[PDB]
Amino acid sequence: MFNNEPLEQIDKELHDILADEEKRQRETINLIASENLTNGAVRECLGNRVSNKYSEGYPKKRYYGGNDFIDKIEELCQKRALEAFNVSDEEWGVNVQPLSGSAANVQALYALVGVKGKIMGMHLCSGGHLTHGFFDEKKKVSITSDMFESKLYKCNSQGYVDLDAVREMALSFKPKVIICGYTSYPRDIDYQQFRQICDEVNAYLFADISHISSFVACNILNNPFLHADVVTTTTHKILRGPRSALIFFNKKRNPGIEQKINSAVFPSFQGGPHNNKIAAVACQLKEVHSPAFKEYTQQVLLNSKALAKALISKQIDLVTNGTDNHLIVVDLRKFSITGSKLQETCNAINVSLNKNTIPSDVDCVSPSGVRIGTPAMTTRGAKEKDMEFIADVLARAIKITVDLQEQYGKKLVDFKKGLPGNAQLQQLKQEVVTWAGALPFP
Amino acid sequence: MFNNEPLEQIDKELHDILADEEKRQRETINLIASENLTNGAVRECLGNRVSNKYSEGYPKKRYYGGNDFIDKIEELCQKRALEAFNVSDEEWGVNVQPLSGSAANVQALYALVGVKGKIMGMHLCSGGHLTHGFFDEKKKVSITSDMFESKLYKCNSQGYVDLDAVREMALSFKPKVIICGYTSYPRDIDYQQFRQICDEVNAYLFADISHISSFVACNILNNPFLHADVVTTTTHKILRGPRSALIFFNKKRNPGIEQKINSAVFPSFQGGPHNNKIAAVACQLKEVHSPAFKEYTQQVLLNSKALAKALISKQIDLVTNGTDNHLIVVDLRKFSITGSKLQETCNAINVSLNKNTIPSDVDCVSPSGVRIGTPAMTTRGAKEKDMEFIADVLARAIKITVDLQEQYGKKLVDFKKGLPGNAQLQQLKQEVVTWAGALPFP
Ligand SMILES: Cc1[nH]nc2c1[C@](c1cc(F)cc(N3CCC(CCC(=O)O)CC3)c1)(C(C)C)C(C#N)=C(N)O2
Ligand SMILES: Cc1[nH]nc2c1[C@](c1cc(F)cc(N3CCC(CCC(=O)O)CC3)c1)(C(C)C)C(C#N)=C(N)O2
Ligand SMILES: Cc1ncc(COP(=O)(O)O)c(CNCC(=O)O)c1O
Ligand SMILES: Cc1ncc(COP(=O)(O)O)c(CNCC(=O)O)c1O
Ligand SMILES: [Cl-]
Repeated sequence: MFNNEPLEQIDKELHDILADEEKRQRETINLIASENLTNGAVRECLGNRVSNKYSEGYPKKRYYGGNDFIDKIEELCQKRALEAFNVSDEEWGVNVQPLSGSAANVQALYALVGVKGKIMGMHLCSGGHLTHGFFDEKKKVSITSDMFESKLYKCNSQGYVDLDAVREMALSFKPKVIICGYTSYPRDIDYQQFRQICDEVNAYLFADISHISSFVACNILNNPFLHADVVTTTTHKILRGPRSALIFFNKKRNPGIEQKINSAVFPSFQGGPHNNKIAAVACQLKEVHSPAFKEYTQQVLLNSKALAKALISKQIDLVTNGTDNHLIVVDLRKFSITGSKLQETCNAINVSLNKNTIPSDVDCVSPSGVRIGTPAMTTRGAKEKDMEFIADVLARAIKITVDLQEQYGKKLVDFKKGLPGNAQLQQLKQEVVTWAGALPFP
Repeated sequence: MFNNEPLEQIDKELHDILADEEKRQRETINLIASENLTNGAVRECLGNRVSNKYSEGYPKKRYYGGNDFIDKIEELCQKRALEAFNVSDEEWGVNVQPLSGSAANVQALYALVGVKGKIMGMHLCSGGHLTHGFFDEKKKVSITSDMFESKLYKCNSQGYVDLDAVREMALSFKPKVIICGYTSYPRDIDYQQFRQICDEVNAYLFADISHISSFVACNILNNPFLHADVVTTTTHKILRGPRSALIFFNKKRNPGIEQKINSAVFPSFQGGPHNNKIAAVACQLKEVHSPAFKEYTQQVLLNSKALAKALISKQIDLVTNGTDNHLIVVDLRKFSITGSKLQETCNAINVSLNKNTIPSDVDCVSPSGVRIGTPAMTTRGAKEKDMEFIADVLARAIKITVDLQEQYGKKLVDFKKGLPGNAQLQQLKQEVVTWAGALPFP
């Protein structure tokens, strides 16, 4: 008693929008630092009937039976996850059930400190995530600032984490957890100095490595696993998995953390896991551990350095004047345009990026930069020499944005009226589409 | 720079477990009340490249651009959801971003009451969900009992909601929310009498209709939308959608609820939505509104009534002695076997069901029943006539479970040793497989 007609027939309306979406992804220079493109195998897992199964609890200790094949999948994912990040299953544990990055972090934090517990994280405006305690005078914006007592540390006026301030804060504030690893931080993290600070005050070290997961995995950047009690990571960004998350916990530094984290995920916060996700995460974690994927990750950094260099060559300023990873933050103050305006301009030429705060921005209202990253375009096959063209297109959008602002004014709603029909944008869009539409597409 | 070899090639190990899972689904009598089988269209959406896109925020008010086609999908889903549940988009709103039922409920509750807020729900042992405030003497098991102050109301000795007890509790406890709609409740709900008690104390009315959603949509059961301030539902049980959830909120009764709920979902709790889910939910919410799906739903009730009847004909006792919906709870006290033992026995014959508490069970340690339901098998094409066979197989499993307990004793570890090799189980397994394997399978 069901309709098994294909998507095209069953729902032509939805199917057109999805074919349109696919064409827009195919014809876009995607510079969203947090985005990537999943291969066919990962997407086959996500559409697999394994998502029909309710399997609350953990492998073996399920509430229901009929979960023998689901237990192998979930155990195969855990194993492949510990292998990928070069950790011993005797020393480290992993929970593979969190539905996404934000859930993973709220659950893990709750395990460690509970309700009313004290946490420290980087401010959102300085490159921290919402789930690192974000609030503002007017509201406890994140649940992590409300169900916990959070305090927030800032980067210095050059974009770097200020460890002297972290200590000043940790000593007086006395948190049970300090969060490092960030959403728009263009440099590597000194986890050892974090570990040193946490020991001093008795707090846990929480490393959220969602943006830099592949680099840690492939030993191209510092290893938080040497110093951290907990590591969380999304699986959908540079790692190139599905939309999901992983929580890692250091059993040796903290026996009985295994039970706190697993119970926090279920039954404290979640119900039934999403086994299609777990299958998909398994499939990608095998690719992660090949030598092929290390080649890819290295290309991400090569492309990002080259992109950094070419933008500097065209006199564009970058936060910290460079990058040690996949992402760059462009400081747009010298052109007197906001990041929102350039985001719209770039949207009109099929260039995907996001507006992003810089150290000088007091508020998160009207951010003065944009963030770009290379994982997506590196997946689509761009090499070092391709970065001069992206740098060229970005330079040309900044110039056009400046022209349009002069003509139409500095109000965002007035600015946008200039965008449609603009001859240079149409020319530039066309140039973007021709280069983008040609690149390999999974 | 990626590997596009198909799943079989890329990962043969995983592909075999998944093909084994599919074989086990096809050769199982699935009586899990909360499970169903998604069609090919829903599973095409789930594997769509739309999950590559980060689209934090809500349609139009997005944080990034490039979200034109994602905005159409998310607006199409919202529209189709309001249509399906016969609500006016002027009077009701819907959030389509919650990743699953439990997330949906924690976010909705938080919107309404905040941290430390007071809530009331059905106890887990009496058929409530974990996210309805479940705790026990030893621990606050759900975050809903910890981040909130919860109190729990029990059903009476016959398994009915005791409204006189809800008022006894609501008047002294003074909660800000009262939760109704349940996980293993075999009867319909008097929402009007709940709306009467909530008005009396000034609490909100929260209806979690995850298990009975299709009935509510098709006007086969009472309509909580006439009385409730908030309605939540999962999309993957009787509704037959993907794994996701919907939060509905009553603008008319509570202006300013819209912002509270949307802000609770993001950015309080979640990050980026999962657009493959949203697409899939859209795809199914179209099927839901057809007269065909109302036929399916009606059949679920016909099968459940017939199943109830046939088990009573074989002298098996049901909690409340019957059912008004898709599910039955079987009381196993007269056979002196636990639900856990019958769940193992049934797993051995490819019968999927779960252990479930009954009113007499003081604790959750030894549940004295099993819960069964018909949506899955009704999807696979079973009619009223076929329920005698299911009832026969379940009676035969109960008998075998009684035999095995006599021989090996009442310890579960001992009981299980009797299971492998048992001739009648192998015989009954084979009967189940032969009938199950034949049935239509999406
Ligand atoms: C959307 C989002 N999520 N997490 C982020 C962001 C980032 C961001 C950029 C931006 F321009 C604005 C914002 N917000 C501004 C304040 C918002 C508060 C909304 C509310 O009060 O409900 C929360 C999101 C957040 C980008 C990576 C997209 C950000 C920055 N800068 C940082 N650090 O992290
Ligand atoms: C697994 C689960 N989730 N939500 C449920 C259940 C049900 C359930 C059945 C059952 F036999 C046991 C349980 N639990 C017993 C207590 C458990 C506490 C675990 C902990 O201490 O962390 C949580 C799950 C929960 C079934 C529908 C499967 C249940 C019942 N009875 C009710 N009412 O709702
Ligand atoms: C450090 C960090 N942690 C957690 C998350 C949450 O992921 P979910 O969206 O899966 O909840 C993000 C995503 N940040 C968005 C971006 O950088 O574009 C992140 O950057
Ligand atoms: C009434 C109710 N609400 C919320 C949920 C949570 O759904 P997720 O598993 O998607 O978090 C359930 C799960 N029902 C479990 C069962 O009956 O088998 C439920 O029964
Ligand atoms: Cl999914």
